Amino acid sequence: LAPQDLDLEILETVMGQLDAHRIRENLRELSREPHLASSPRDEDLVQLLLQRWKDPESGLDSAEASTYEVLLSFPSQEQPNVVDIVGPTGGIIHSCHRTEENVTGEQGGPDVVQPYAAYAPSGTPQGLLVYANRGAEEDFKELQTQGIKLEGTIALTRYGGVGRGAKAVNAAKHGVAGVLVYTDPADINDGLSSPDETFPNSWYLPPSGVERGSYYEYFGDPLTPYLPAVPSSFRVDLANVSGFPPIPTQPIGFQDARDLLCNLNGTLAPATWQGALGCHYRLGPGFRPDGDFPADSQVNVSVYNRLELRNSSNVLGIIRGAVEPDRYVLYGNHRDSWVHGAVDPSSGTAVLLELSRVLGTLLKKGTWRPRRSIVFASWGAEEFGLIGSTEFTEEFFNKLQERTVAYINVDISVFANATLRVQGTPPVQSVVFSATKEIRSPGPGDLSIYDNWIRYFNRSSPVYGLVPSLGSLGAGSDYAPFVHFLGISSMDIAYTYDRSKTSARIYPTYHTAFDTFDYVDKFLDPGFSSHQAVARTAGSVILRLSDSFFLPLKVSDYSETLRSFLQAAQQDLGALLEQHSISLGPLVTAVEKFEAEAAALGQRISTLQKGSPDPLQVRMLNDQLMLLERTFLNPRAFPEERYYSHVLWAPRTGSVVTFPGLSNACSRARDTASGSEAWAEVQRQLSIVVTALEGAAATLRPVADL
Amino acid sequence: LAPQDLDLEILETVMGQLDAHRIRENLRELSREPHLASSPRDEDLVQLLLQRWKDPESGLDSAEASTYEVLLSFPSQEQPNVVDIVGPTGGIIHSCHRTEENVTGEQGGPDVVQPYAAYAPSGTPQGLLVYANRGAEEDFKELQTQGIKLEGTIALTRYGGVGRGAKAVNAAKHGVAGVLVYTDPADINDGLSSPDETFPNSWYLPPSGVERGSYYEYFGDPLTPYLPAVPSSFRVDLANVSGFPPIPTQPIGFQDARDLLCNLNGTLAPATWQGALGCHYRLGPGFRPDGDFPADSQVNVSVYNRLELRNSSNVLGIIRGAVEPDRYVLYGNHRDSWVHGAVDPSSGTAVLLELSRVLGTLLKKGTWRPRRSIVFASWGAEEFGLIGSTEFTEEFFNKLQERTVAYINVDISVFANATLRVQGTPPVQSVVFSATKEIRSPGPGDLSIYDNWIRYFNRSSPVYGLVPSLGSLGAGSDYAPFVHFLGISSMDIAYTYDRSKTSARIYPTYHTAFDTFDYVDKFLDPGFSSHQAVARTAGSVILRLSDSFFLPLKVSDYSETLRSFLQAAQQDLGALLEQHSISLGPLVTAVEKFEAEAAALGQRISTLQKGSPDPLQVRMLNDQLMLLERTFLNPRAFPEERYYSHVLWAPRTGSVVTFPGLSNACSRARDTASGSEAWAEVQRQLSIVVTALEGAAATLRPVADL
Ligand SMILES: *[C@@H]1O[C@H](CO)[C@@H](O[C@@H]2O[C@H](CO)[C@@H](O[C@@H]3O[C@H](CO)[C@@H](O)[C@H](O)[C@@H]3O)[C@H](O)[C@H]2NC(C)=O)[C@H](O)[C@H]1NC(C)=O
Ligand SMILES: *[C@@H]1O[C@H](CO)[C@@H](O[C@@H]2O[C@H](CO)[C@@H](O)[C@H](O)[C@H]2NC(C)=O)[C@H](O)[C@H]1NC(C)=O
Ligand SMILES: *[C@@H]1O[C@H](CO)[C@@H](O[C@@H]2O[C@H](CO)[C@@H](O)[C@H](O)[C@H]2NC(C)=O)[C@H](O)[C@H]1NC(C)=O
Ligand SMILES: *[C@@H]1O[C@H](CO)[C@@H](O[C@@H]2O[C@H](CO)[C@@H](O)[C@H](O)[C@H]2NC(C)=O)[C@H](O)[C@H]1NC(C)=O
Ligand SMILES: *[C@@H]1O[C@H](CO)[C@@H](O[C@@H]2O[C@H](CO)[C@@H](O)[C@H](O)[C@H]2NC(C)=O)[C@H](O)[C@H]1NC(C)=O
Ligand SMILES: *[C@@H]1O[C@H](CO)[C@@H](O)[C@H](O)[C@H]1NC(C)=O
Ligand SMILES: *[C@@H]1O[C@H](CO)[C@@H](O)[C@H](O)[C@H]1NC(C)=O
Ligand SMILES: *[C@@H]1O[C@H](CO)[C@@H](O)[C@H](O)[C@H]1NC(C)=O
Ligand SMILES: *[C@@H]1O[C@H](CO)[C@@H](O)[C@H](O)[C@H]1NC(C)=O
Ligand SMILES: *[C@@H]1O[C@H](CO)[C@@H](O)[C@H](O)[C@H]1NC(C)=O
Ligand SMILES: *[C@@H]1O[C@H](CO)[C@@H](O)[C@H](O)[C@H]1NC(C)=O
Ligand SMILES: *[C@@H]1O[C@H](CO)[C@@H](O)[C@H](O)[C@H]1NC(C)=O
Ligand SMILES: [Ca+2]
Ligand SMILES: [Ca+2]
Ligand SMILES: [Zn+2]
Ligand SMILES: [Zn+2]
Ligand SMILES: [Zn+2]
Ligand SMILES: [Zn+2]
Repeated sequence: LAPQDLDLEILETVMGQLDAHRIRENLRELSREPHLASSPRDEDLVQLLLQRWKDPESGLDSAEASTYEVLLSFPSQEQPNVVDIVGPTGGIIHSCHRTEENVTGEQGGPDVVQPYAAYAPSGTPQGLLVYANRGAEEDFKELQTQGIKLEGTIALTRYGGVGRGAKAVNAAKHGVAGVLVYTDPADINDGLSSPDETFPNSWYLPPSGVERGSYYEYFGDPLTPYLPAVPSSFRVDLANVSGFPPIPTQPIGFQDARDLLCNLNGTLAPATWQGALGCHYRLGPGFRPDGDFPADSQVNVSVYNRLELRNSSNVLGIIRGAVEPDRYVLYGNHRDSWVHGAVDPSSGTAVLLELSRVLGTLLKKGTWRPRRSIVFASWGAEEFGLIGSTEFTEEFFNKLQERTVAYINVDISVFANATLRVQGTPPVQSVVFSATKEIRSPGPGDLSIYDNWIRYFNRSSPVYGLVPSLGSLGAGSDYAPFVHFLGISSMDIAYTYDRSKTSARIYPTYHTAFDTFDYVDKFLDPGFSSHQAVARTAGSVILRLSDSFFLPLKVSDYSETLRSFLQAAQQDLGALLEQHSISLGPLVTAVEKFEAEAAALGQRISTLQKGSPDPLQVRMLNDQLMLLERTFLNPRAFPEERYYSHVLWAPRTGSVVTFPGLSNACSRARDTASGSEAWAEVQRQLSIVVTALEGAAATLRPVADL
Repeated sequence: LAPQDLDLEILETVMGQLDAHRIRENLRELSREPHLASSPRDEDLVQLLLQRWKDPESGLDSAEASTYEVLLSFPSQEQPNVVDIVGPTGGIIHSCHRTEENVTGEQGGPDVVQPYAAYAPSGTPQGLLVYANRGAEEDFKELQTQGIKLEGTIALTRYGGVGRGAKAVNAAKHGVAGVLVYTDPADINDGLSSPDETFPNSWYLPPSGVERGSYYEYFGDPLTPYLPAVPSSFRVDLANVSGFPPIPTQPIGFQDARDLLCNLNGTLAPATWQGALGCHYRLGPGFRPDGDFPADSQVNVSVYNRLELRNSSNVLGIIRGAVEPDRYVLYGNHRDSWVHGAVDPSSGTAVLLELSRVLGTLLKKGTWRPRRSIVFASWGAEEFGLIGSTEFTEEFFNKLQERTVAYINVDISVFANATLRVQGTPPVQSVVFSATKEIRSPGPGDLSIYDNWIRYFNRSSPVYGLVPSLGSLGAGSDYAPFVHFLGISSMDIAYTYDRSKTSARIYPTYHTAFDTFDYVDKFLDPGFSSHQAVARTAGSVILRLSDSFFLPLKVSDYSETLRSFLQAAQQDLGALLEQHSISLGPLVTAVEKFEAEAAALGQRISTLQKGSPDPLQVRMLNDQLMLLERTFLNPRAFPEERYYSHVLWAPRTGSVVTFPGLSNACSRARDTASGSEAWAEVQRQLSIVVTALEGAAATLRPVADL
């Protein structure tokens, strides 16, 4: 007769049933063949999910596929992309490698998509080579400042620093004709480059491995901004599409990068532009007369990529809530990969299958039904730009915004096995702290997941003292439309490596044809105990959100973030702002009001917990908690971005670490004259934050107070 | 122990306590002096509301004023606006009257703001006069087509047809230098114009009466689009403000218009341009040689209006809900007038005071506390453009959007005493039908309010047969930001006149210095029984919404509207659309899905009503009903409009009576080539509607169905 609440016996049963061996075998099946979005293998995996989730003994209440027709991009099987060194008459002097070398048994066959830059256009530019570091605006500016002619050149860049497509966008502003991208061994392999030093001998990236990836500027289907890609939909004209790289762009292996960069002529690049290819790096243009190639040689980049409409499916599954079925706890993972995608995303999908098996099995026994609905999602086409998740948020925008408690994402479950790492908005911190305190870490000692985690990623809180840190959410996976466009509190959970033992930017075989089952089984997670730890963490978070009578969301945890952003503004912008007749006084007041009201709400919750409150009273409080995140949305704040409406977490390019709209506006206004449009936009961005925080505070106050 | 529900004994108590004499006395005090927004008398009325709502025996739980600093517009007391007829050197031949004649003892004091066009700029244009009918684009085009030189002219127009500011906008596209506006006796007085025929002898407009009003293009404070006009917040630069009339504009009495128009030279105006000033109307330019003025004479319009920032307050009051205090039934009325405002808005405020007295008194007795919160609002600065209500919606956007059941507006309670009229969105129809069936009409017979209403305004429903018709909501009062911007189901209730007995565009003394207590007391509602009838209707609607366990909102009533819009599109646009490869097929499907889902939801509610459902089950259903209106919002549908996001009720300028974005896009695209940007925008607007309806249907489905 007491209202349904978190049942710790159910929780422990679930934690104890998550089976590392089942996860391993899931991963073996998921990663056995390449599974690019919209491929026949992608469709086999859609059917696998459906079959698992419709099973009468271990399935969910229901499961269904939904399909969108979306604009993807592929290279040509008939005319491969090629990078050649050519002479004055067009004779080929040297050809780069076309695809990964069959080093581990799974590469080099027609199943493997050639490396390419998805959404980069076809073309056949040819010109003198330059080296442009990470291809940031400041990198091309450095070349220009040095008197290097950029018009008509081919620019070689390394992954990292700025997004994939941005390298081509920034190049093209200087009239660069084509772009090459490689991963520098300094950036991913702790400076190692040899066959014996790299996979299959270690987790490191082999010399022929090539990061594939989306080079589109935005996320979501390119043709249908703010509308779902259902067959009938308005589509932007292929000519009116914004966000494609403007020039042909092609990624290459670091062995091919070595041949190019280590032969360049000219000035030594800055120390910060150096790497581990094996030589000092020079800037170009062109090759050095004492090197491997004639100094009149050019680089020809021939690209044959096509844009192609394709069907991509999501698979949704649901366990209906027993008491509040119109509240959703959403747990999602993308399904599609660049090649075999054993790590990305199949390590997550293997966990998705195992968690959903345990809960479905428990559901089918009659042992349990959660208080709120649990919705499981297998997203399609994430590698092309979060397409499947984005289209879902556009199609079910209102139903999701009114009803979703939180979105839990597991993309890669395991980057390595040293430590948990979690990214998320502050309302979700408390529940993942709670969950990880009560699960044992698979690593040495006898620590909980939480006590191991804090040894790797921590911060000092004025409230709690030293605690594990939560990373902020950008657009690195399918949480992006949930947090930035729908304003749903979100979390992303993984296990990862120790940054004191490696500086790798990501696990080294990311997005290559060396991301295979053996890579995980031998190196990342032998025994699969880290996959199991992530499954347990995600399962415990999910059940705490789906079953607890009072929702375990602490909106008061946002106060530290707001205060931190306010302090950075006061310290680094306050004087500049004052010079322009712009006061931070209303912002101070709004942060103080949020702090006061979120604290008072937490005290009213604590007070009510001491008795036996009515279900409706708790539902009213749970609505204030879960809908708080929505108050930071303003769809007019960032008109030059797409989907970003959350005024706390939109991309920040300004140097001050404060509210991103304010930081970016001050950066743009800084050298403009008083009374400029750019200064007026600083005031607009500041008033957008103040209004958002005042409105957030107003939702946390007692609901019938004026 | 049963959940709180509508208590008919409380309802009848309340109906029986609403006192016509108290309403009359309220109105006497409210309209005793002019009460322009931000005037000292406006502030006295703020303090009156506060005192009434804080009374410990007859007040509410709490009441508070909130103030915004907003840009208003006023004429100059030191240099009145003047319209003169002048000779070739500037000598004044004739002067028009400056303000209403002191015909009833309340006009002509310095308390009475001079007639003027609020937000029209200062200037002193002078030119030949033309007559341009209602000042529509087509009216100016007619003049141009006839070879009339419009550059540098003064254009005389009559109120009606297009909005006030639009007359000036349309004039200025043709280089007109200044605009005069009058109300034609044919349009408001059934053709009568003499002193003995008009107030104080009848309800008709005297020859010196002048309609004041906002000539701003949008609503909300002009300086703070999409942000609340609070202290130290962003204001656009006076130079970059959109929406002001581009040229000086001045309204005049019809006696002055007679002197002007009846002396024009030239071609006889079209039949539909004629009127009752007492002559055949000609077009100009200039005056006829055989008339009162030399034919070389010009009209000089000198306007000295200023823009001025002013404080304007809202007063909010609340009765906290006993069970669901986080659900709001909002009842509002504006407080500010142009002059005495006895009809507009004080007849509404008199009702607001009496209804709030009755409920507050019942509350204080301990007799009753509503299930949901009732919020009462006295809006400031509505006459300048719904400013007080709009700023409140901006300030409390999220709290209002998540929690408001409906907004009930009473602006003018009584235009006259013949019949109820109600405007609102379909989900509110069923509750006003229920209320009005159980209250007696004050008129002849022994009819209910409902059975009297259907004799005047009716329509044939395929569901219900003949029923009273509900008008649609545009931007005629403070419901505008609730419905168009927040997406809250809204209603406006008034009593009005019999259109078979008069063709008056509105009650004739609207916005003049003849809108006085005696006008109401002697002509519109002697005995105040129609005011009482509106108070009962609003009170009954309010209690049904605030107290009922199941909310009396029938979202299935939307289906008739959707189907009617679809049919208009199929009949009048289908062929044109097909000729441009645009299919209505997805629209038909989306309408069908809404119809199906809304009907099935109604059946599930009916089923649940037969038992003793759990409060949480009913809260879930009530959320689906009240939040359905929100699903029609799309803040990207109408980028050229301000605040209009609701894709059903945005302004329609296209001739086809269908979804307004679609109607408007097809009307713009019709005279463009295949494959034009205008045709692409037709498809965008169509897909916006399809997506909205599919999303609406999705929220009405069983909440855990995939
Ligand atoms: C609804 O409103 C109408 C219009 O005001 C009311 O009818 C009017 O009632 C007044 C009395 O309040 C009548 O005034 C009388 O007029 C005669 C002239 O015929 C005059 O000799 C008397 O000194 C007196 O002032 C007025 O004639 C009458 N108008 C009409 C058209 O009937 C009506 O009573 C209102 N309904 C209710 C329920 O109050
Ligand atoms: C907080 O996190 C840091 C890592 O960011 C931990 O610092 C590491 O400490 C261990 C042992 O002292 C060394 O392996 C690393 O070299 C340290 N790294 C750095 C950057 O200092 C720190 O121990 C954590 N704090 C706690 C209390 O666990
Ligand atoms: C965490 O991963 C590391 C790296 O794979 C594991 O350590 C390796 O274990 C294999 C056997 O599976 C040995 O062949 C390697 O020599 C080990 N490398 C190092 C650096 O120790 C470690 O066992 C994993 N932890 C768990 C709990 O499985
Ligand atoms: C319309 O009438 C006004 C009012 O008489 C004229 O405005 C005056 O212009 C004179 C120039 O002779 C100035 O010296 C005055 O100070 C103005 N007076 C006021 C009271 O504003 C105006 O010039 C006329 N318009 C035109 C186009 O002739
Ligand atoms: C429906 O409303 C119309 C008014 O719009 C009513 O028609 C009026 O009826 C009476 C007498 O038949 C006359 O005073 C008016 O001249 C009529 N107007 C028109 C346009 O016909 C009609 O009676 C209403 N229907 C019902 C059943 O009450
Ligand atoms: C790659 O290596 C495996 C294992 O040695 C071999 O069987 C396979 O055929 C090779 N693939 C190609 C495309 O040559
Ligand atoms: C680059 O090589 C391609 C492939 O042979 C050739 O078609 C193209 O013309 C070359 N580009 C230039 C600029 O010569
Ligand atoms: C090659 O590099 C050197 C700088 O070391 C410079 O003097 C020379 O001119 C360069 N050659 C060309 C063609 O730029
Ligand atoms: C997507 O699937 C539909 C339905 O099967 C098919 O008719 C359509 O052509 C497909 N689109 C593509 C791009 O394959
Ligand atoms: C208007 O008329 C009344 C009533 O006769 C009179 O008392 C008042 O003074 C007049 N007002 C003005 C401004 O002349
Ligand atoms: C006045 O009107 C008549 C048309 O009746 C026209 O013949 C005459 O030219 C007009 N005078 C002027 C100055 O336009
Ligand atoms: C509005 O009121 C505030 C507070 O009293 C005052 O300081 C401000 O000047 C006022 N604004 C105007 C235009 O009167
Ligand atoms: Ca889309
Ligand atoms: Ca505003
Ligand atoms: Zn991934
Ligand atoms: Zn990936
Ligand atoms: Zn009004
Ligand atoms: Zn008005």
